Amino acid sequence: SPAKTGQEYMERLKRAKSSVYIHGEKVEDVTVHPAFCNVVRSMAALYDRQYEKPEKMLYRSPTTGQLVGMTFIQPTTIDELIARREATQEWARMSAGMMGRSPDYLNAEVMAMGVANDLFAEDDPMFAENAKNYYEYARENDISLTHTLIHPQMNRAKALHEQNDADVPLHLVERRKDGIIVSGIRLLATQGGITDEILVFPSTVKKSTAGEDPYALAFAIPNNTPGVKFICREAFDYGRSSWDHPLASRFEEGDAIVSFENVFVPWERVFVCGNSSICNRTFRETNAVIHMSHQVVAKNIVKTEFLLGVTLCLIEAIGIGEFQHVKDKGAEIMLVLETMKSHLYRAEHNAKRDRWGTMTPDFAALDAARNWYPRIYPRLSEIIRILGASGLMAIPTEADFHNEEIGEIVSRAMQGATVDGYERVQLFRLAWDLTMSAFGARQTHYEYYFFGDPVRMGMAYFDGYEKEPYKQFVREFLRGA
Amino acid sequence: SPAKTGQEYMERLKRAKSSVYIHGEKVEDVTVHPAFCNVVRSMAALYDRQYEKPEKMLYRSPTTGQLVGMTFIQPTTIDELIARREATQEWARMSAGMMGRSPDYLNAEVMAMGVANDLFAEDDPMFAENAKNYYEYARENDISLTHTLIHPQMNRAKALHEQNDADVPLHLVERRKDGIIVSGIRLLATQGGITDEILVFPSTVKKSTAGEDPYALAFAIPNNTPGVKFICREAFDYGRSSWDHPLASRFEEGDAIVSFENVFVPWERVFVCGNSSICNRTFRETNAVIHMSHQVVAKNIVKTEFLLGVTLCLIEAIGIGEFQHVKDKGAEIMLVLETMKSHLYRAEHNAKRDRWGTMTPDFAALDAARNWYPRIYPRLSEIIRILGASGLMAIPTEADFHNEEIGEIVSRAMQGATVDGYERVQLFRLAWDLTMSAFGARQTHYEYYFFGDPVRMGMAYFDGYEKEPYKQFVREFLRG
Amino acid sequence: SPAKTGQEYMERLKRAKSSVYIHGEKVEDVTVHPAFCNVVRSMAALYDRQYEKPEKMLYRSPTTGQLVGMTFIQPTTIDELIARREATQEWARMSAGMMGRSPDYLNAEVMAMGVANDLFAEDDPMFAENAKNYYEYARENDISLTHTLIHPQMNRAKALHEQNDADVPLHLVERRKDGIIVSGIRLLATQGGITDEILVFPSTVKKSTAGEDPYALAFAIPNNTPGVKFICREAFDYGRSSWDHPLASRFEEGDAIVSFENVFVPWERVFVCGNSSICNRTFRETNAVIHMSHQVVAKNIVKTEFLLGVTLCLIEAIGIGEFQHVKDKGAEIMLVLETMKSHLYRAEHNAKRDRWGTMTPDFAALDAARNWYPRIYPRLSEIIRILGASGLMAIPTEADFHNEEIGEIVSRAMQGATVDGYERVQLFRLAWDLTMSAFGARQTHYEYYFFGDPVRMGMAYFDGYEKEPYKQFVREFLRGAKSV
Amino acid sequence: SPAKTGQEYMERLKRAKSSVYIHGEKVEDVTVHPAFCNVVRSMAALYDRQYEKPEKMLYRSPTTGQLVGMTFIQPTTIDELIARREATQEWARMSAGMMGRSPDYLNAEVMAMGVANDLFAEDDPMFAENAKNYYEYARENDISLTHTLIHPQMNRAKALHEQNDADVPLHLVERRKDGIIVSGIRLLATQGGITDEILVFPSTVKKSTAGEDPYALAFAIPNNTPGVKFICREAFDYGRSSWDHPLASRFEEGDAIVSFENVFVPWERVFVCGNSSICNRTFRETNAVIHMSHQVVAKNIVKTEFLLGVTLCLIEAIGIGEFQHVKDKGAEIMLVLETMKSHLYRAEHNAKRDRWGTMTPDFAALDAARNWYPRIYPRLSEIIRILGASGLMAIPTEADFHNEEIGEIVSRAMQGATVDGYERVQLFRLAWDLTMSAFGARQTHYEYYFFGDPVRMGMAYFDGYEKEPYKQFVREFLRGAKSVF
Repeated sequence: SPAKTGQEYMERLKRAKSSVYIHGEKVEDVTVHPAFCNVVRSMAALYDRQYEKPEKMLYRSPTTGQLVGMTFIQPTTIDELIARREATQEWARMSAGMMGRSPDYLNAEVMAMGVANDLFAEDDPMFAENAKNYYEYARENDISLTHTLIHPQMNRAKALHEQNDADVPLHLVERRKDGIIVSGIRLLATQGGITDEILVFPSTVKKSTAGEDPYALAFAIPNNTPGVKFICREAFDYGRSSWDHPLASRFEEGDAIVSFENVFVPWERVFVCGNSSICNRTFRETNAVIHMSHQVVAKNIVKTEFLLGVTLCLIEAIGIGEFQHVKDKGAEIMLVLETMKSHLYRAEHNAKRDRWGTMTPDFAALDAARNWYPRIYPRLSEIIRILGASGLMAIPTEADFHNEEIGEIVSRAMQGATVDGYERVQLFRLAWDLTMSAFGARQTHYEYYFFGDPVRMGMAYFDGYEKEPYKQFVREFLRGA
Repeated sequence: SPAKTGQEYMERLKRAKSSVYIHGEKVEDVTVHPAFCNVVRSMAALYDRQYEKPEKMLYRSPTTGQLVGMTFIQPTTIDELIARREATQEWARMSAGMMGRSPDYLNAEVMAMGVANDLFAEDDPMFAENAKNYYEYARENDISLTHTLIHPQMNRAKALHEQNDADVPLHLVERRKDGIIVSGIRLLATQGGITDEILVFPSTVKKSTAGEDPYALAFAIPNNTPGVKFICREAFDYGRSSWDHPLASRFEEGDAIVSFENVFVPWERVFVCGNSSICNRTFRETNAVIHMSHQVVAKNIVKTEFLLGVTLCLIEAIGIGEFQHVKDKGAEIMLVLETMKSHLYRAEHNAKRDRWGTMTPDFAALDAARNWYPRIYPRLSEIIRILGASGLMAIPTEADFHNEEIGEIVSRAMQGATVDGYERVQLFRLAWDLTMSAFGARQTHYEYYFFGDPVRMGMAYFDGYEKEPYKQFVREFLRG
Repeated sequence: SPAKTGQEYMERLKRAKSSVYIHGEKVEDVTVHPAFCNVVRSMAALYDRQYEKPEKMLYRSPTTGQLVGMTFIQPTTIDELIARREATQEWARMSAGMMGRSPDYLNAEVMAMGVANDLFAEDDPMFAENAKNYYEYARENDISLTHTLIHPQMNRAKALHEQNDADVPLHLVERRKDGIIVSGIRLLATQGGITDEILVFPSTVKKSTAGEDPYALAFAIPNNTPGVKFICREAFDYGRSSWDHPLASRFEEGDAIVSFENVFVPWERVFVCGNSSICNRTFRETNAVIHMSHQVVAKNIVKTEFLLGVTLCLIEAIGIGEFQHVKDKGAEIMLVLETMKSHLYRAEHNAKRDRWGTMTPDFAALDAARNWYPRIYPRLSEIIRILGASGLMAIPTEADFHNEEIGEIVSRAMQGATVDGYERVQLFRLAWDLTMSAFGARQTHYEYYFFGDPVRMGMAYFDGYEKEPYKQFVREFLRGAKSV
Repeated sequence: SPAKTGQEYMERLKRAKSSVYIHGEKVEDVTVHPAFCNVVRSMAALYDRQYEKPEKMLYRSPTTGQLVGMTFIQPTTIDELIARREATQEWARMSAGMMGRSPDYLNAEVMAMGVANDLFAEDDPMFAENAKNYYEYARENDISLTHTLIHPQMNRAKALHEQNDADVPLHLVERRKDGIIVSGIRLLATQGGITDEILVFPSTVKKSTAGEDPYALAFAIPNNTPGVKFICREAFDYGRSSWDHPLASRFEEGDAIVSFENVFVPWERVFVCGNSSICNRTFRETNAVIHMSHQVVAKNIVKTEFLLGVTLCLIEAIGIGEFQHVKDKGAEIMLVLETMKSHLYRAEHNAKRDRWGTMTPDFAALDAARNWYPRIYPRLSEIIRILGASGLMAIPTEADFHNEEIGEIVSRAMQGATVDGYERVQLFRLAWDLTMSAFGARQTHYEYYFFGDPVRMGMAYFDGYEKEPYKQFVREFLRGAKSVF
């Protein structure tokens, strides 16, 4: 079976030896370096879950007949579509919705563009073939992927070609028989260099013009390709136990600058080569934004369930369940959860087959969800913070509980209404790690910016909305005077 | 009886002569008095639509075989449930979502109580039979209804029995062989005195204690019952044309104080008689809150499409649609629309049969919707006001355009980007009447307080929510 | 004595006979037409108050030495500046802060430009002289004024000269020996044609470009100037009693479209003639925006005192004063009140003399206040609406209480915790007329858009802020921790 | 000269040897432990500033005639009140407004209660004398103080005496000839065990009823009193350079649980002994909330000036200054700064003497300021987060710049519009440490909760407001339209 286990996943990262830098040093082994080993372990547990629950987490490849990841499926019926989502939710439950690049996110993108690959043939028929071959290769080899969609804009008032240093952003250096050469920088590769391969693709939102053709690239390459380096930001896993830092010590995915010094990309791994127009249409005409949104909305639901659980546990632990303002705050989170569930229900049950036979979720539902959820997420976090109150700062370590001189003092001190001190501090430390640690604050920031800047997403949502019917309804009504 | 036409509807009001008071005088005929005649004509037109499209607006009564209003249906399949909703939306589109008491709101309530009537039998088996017969009576005679759910709380820090005047709220005076006698006051009867009959029911939200048993009433009577008076608030229809006041001169429903002086109610029209515990459960255990929420969310969607339309039209007319803050304001309203359409989709397609055979909408979805939309409606209103800006105050009358001295001046002056002066003032008048007239401000207030105070609704929403799964998920996570 | 009484004020409007149109008809006499008569009587009452409280509302003219209106003063001391504001607040209290064009608002504008008129000499020295002459004329004859700053922007995605009809907005037609000819349209003359004269002036925010020179006018004319018509939007005084409509039947100021068909403006009435650059700087370099803002903040404080009053009264009548959400809403309004008073306190007591010797309020305070208050005002309105709840829709009329069949029923029905039926409906009717009548909704819209669009006002506020100090502070702090 | 230098301050802490625990172990020396050494140097530097700028930061003691700290002053004129505030702002500027328990906050409380001590005589006349004595002692020895006002609320829906464990909150155990015994816990000692003494006082907002008399204590004791332990929450200074963590590695003040095992307090250190009613009035009737509020608002202004500065630097660096949404977000911060400055101005210039002769700021201004700013602070933080966007996550370390293999790649990669890579990542790291580090989020959470829960503060503000005048105004207006039927 080509679908991989946790240890097969770790063994492939170890043998890859990608050029990865953190805290001023080259990383010898990502599987054991303190900044990465925990999140690698968490990913490994996802691959183990596929084998624990094969009937739900695997399916038969239409090309090879072997058991491959469910999250790669091309759904052709609403049942297959729901099945894909249930697999996404199983992993999302394991990571409390904290992972932005669990394999299922990229698996959806790669499938969509494999299957709906025709756009690419406008440039050359080979790029369309490459897309299909790439998806099959990814699925049949259980590749783990991230992407990078973000250029170093330096001056946002201006286009990439106008910057002081126009060569900083990733661009095409030349074309050859056997492939292409690229140089420059991409930003925010989440799980950069603890994945097998990386998709370099255009932005979801930021629409690029004719002068930016040298920057308009889509391709996928091994993380360890010669001349690629992953320069990680500072780790937010400070090496603590998962009682003390219950999230940061399990799900800290890293964000990385990606450098390309003179990187050779073989032709077979290229999808778009120096074409603003095709780039600008890639997410839309492959339907990839739809399947990517499906996964995200499903994951957001699991995550909202978790924040809700924390909120409710906090409420009970401190005995504040009877105040009106507390109940309304609880009601805010509950409404968000039901809203997201309602969009997902419509997305799946109102799905229709596209011209490639893919059962395609109703995007009117998912597009609203993905535009709304980021805007409201900071308030969900603000709610946990406000309810926890001064108790969020009363967070001694586990070690403080086991100390001979103070263990009892601390136990009695940190007592709640309905809980002993040890269980209460554990609970509050989870609320804290979710909202006020560097890991938690980053979760808020990441949800808000997940598919791009809400300011731009809002402009694009308005412009893409079918607005004529609503005018016609109002114009008829005025005519009847 | 044949389902009603518009003429039949107006004929019954005329013949009933309810005691109705407005602006300090008794009303002789509600069908011609200037405060009501326009809204009566809008109501009439809904009944006319029922006969123009019988396949969509009527169905065969399961008891008599006759065509009766679709919005009375007891849906037994998903398709019948969608069919009821489409009829509600036909009517809602004709009134741009403005009507709080189009018949379909109450028709849902009365169906739900008539079919799921067993609750009432806890006090006496006759009261459950009364609910069933009342449903059949309403459907087979195409009764138009409103209700009244709100007591005069005077001091809100206290229960009704503790007020300085304990007898002001409507309460039971005595019991008799043939019926009961009631006295006192109910508030906020929307369309009070332009309906055939009125439901007197408990609140949806506010819970009552043992000491408030004398106030715990559920019954239905004709509007013209002896001893019943409707004392109406000031009209927000100032008698202007429908170019000037395009909403207020068509859909001003009225809100009335209802007075009962020693009113006789026959036993056959009583559902709950002096029982807090039953009253507290009436909206939930009949499933009436669910079916009523179905109607409201469907109507809210039509309403939001209307607000969206107005907003977009303003944007085009003024030429502001390339500014990013304007686009984002447009986007706010669209997200609301898709949010409510998604809840409605889930409500209908995830519906299940209840013990009584009724295909019941998914209330997890409708409960969220009906709690959320009131909260967010003020913002939709605020968006129209902000976009319209100074242009909302440049609203000369139709007659100004007709005036020989100034007609041409005004036309040239009130020009827009993509519209003539006349068409532009008409559009801004619609935006104005929707948000800044007495009519429009009322629309915003009415949506906010529709099923009750959001403060109390939020508390009830929290307490009613199935919370255990979520806490268990986090506790499993903490365990390992 | 040249300061006017209420009757003198009314008799001037009657004898002036401006061309005023409302509800499809020419108005014969604004002082008795139903749409204007109440507000005219309210304005009359302000002029009467002058003479009832002369030691507070009048002062000796520096040029004639006779008693003139205090809100004309050019303050040269902090005392005289406070005195002006107390005068503003006397009138604001009589109107519950509801009037946008009480005479004091425009009186401050005309004073500031009369005194700091040197900008105008950039175009032509006579224009500076005119401004000074106009100020003295307005003060010495107690002229009541409004203004209009608003062009008919048809397509806001373009400039006035790029519109499909470029001749709709008010523009210069030609220049003659004795004056100028102007044609076109201006919007939003609040109190249009129930004042003696009108100021036609540039926007306080909207900047104009080279191509909009022909539209860049500043002048003052009598409201009855031949070729001038005031076309009023429909009145929001529907002729009710002040028990029923306590505000709309007293303070409905009107907003007029102003038409000019080949209107002649004498040169002595001109301040700016077809000059975008000078228009763009008119409010700033004259300090007019500062004195106008002083008047506005003082009036906004009065208005907030009233809203607070109404809110508290509602809370006690209904008996909800013990709910925490209710108390927090009360606290919001209180904080707004204290914020505005703080800004006024700093504005006055940190005033400094300008190069003309006018004691000039500290604009850092007033500018923040005038940017903030509009943005927060909708919420003050929302709070009254929310606390009032269902009771706001239970508004029978006075005539319902006086009807013999239903009077008693209504009285008993409408009781509150601490007030009887008649008192309760009267209070709720004031809350209603303040926030949910056409009058009330307009008040919310008027505050929000008072000095212009908050979107533009915020861009100007940011651009005009002295930002450099705060960058240097941060940059020094970073310089500490640098490596080499 | 009794005012202390930085090294006198560090020496005094080192010799006191309080019982302080963090990360599961007893701290030997708070001057050198990695969790405190940075903040201790930051406090030391405030005490050195005192001596660098004596004319502004010191004054002549009214009792001894020697030079003592200005923030202790009992102001008798508007000038002395302004001078106190300028000293507060000198220290606030060194800390970018980030320190919640710089000595000046406490010094204002202790002065207020020393001078306006009459309330305490209601229980026992010695307690009023003690408060006066305590003020002079703290001033004359330049005592650095913090306080704890928070009880372990376990079940917040119930009073302290109805808790599952009524003995957990700090309470009177017995009274003696010579003093009192207290046992139990207090919850949020900021700078616990890096000060000389701690004030144990009632809440500013939370009322206590009878039944909570055993819990209504006011006293001051040395941090090293036998039976007292400070149990610190985990450090948010993770031992990085001040280029990487520019705020967390200078101003991490620490929050401490304060434990008392049958601790002896001598009578001379007691101000309130088991009296709810007097505790409930302690902050008002001494005017201490006024002078504390003065300090906080002045500090809040310095802090807003710094957030503004960060916001504007970010906008220039990234080149986003011409977008309207960005300019409005700038304007939000400017309005807050002007609002706070206006309140402060009114507070000082409209100050009036109290019955003890202290020039007392106008509390109408300061009470609004202190209720409002906590509510608006999270928005200021969200603006920095929003504007910084993806750049906030592009934060390589200083050591990444200094690596030979990647240093130049990172410099080119992280350029801004108007700044090079190194200067840019430094700026964004300040923005990050201000809003999105453990340090940053704490700042936002501390500002919000500073003088108590806004929900309770808002109730108290409404209840305390002089409401009748506004009702009379409205009623007179209504009276005008009354029919005589």
